[PDB]
Amino acid sequence: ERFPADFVWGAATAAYQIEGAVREDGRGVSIWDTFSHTPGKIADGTTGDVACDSYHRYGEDIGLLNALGMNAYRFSIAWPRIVPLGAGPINQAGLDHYSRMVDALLGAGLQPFVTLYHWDLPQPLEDRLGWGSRATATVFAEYADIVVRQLGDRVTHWATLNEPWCSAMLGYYLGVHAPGHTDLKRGLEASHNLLLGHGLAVQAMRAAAPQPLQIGIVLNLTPTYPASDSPEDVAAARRFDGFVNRWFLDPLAGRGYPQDMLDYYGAAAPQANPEDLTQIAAPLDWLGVNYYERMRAVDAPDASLPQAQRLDDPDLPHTADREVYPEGLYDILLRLHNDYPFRPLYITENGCALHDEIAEDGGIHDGQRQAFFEAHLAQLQRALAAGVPLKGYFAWSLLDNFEWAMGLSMRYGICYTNFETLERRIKDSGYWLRDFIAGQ
Ligand SMILES: OC[C@H]1O[C@@H](O)[C@H](O)[C@@H](O)[C@@H]1O
Repeated sequence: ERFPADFVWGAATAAYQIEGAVREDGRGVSIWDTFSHTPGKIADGTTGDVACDSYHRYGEDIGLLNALGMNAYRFSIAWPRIVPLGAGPINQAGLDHYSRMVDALLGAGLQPFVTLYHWDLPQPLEDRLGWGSRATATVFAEYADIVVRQLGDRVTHWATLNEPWCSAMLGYYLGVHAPGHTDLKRGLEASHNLLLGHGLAVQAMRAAAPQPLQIGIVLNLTPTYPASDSPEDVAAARRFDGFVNRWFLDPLAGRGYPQDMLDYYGAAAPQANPEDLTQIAAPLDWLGVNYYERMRAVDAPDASLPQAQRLDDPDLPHTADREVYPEGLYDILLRLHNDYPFRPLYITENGCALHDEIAEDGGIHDGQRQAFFEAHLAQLQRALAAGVPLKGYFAWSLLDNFEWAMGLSMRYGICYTNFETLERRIKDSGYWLRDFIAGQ
């Protein structure tokens, strides 16, 4: 029934999804500025130019966090505000902005959990191949050093990357996210340079920090289940598990890349010399899990890689964009606890999108989202009872925002954002979380 007294309770955002102010105070161009301004890439014709205007309205965001009784806020720093050319001089005005924001959070009793990279690569670096180039890993580590030197007196909890599988595979192989390339080899090379950037940044951050830091990385993990026990379906489930989960977990754990996936990828696999793998496995203080969905896999040999397709279950609840499977959160946490070395663990994102509207009474009656949270929180209690060292939970998202290729049309907030007036309003699920946390 009861969570630990010192459990972290938060909500999460990312800079490009909320900030707006894309040209203000020296900000450079990111790959997502380029991509969202390319005709046809965003489903509803919107961009992040304004978004939630949180660059100016972060005080309102803090008011919401306080109204919800949270004790932490997960947000990202925009690399284009700090080093507008990607590699080059710093923009002190960008650092000063986040320094003021951090002081405002600490003044309100909210612990900042900062993500350094949440997908907004400076465009000048993409012009030089972006994550397809090892040089980008080096300059990412330089950016991490700069930020820690100025904010690390107040921020202890840092993550290097958010969801490298998305940046690599959606951005460079499937072409649905920025920068929008469609080449498997480039996607796998990007996955390696992301991991190398992470490892180089961890070392740089520890050397630059004015106090001991707690450094992690944030991964999306998808528990995978075969649709049947046939050799074909079990193999498809292992391939999908390797493609999303083990490709990242194993090198971070010091186990190299998974051999079964190297064999499957063949000539497309990156050249991973052992020096790189040692750097990638730099010791971490925590691991962040982003959990949304499971994969029930059936073999699909004529499909594209990894030749596994999803078998939908019409009996389970569905949101605006996903299938709901709360028990997968327990499963993946138990797997991490038993099979991998990372601890403690945080749930750095969990949430859902619905077709929310303001009702006649002025509230947002998002009962499915309340049920979503209740069901996932129950699974966390089960995981804690099994001994999983879980230390906090962050709802995605604090407020409705720019949901990447879906634009403003996919609402994940616990607070509703009116994108015309920029007013925020707490949804019923947000009041449920407030009252649940208060009872803890
Ligand atoms: O699609 C919902 C969320 O998915 C997570 O993978 C990303 O970190 C968020 O930025 C995104 O909004």
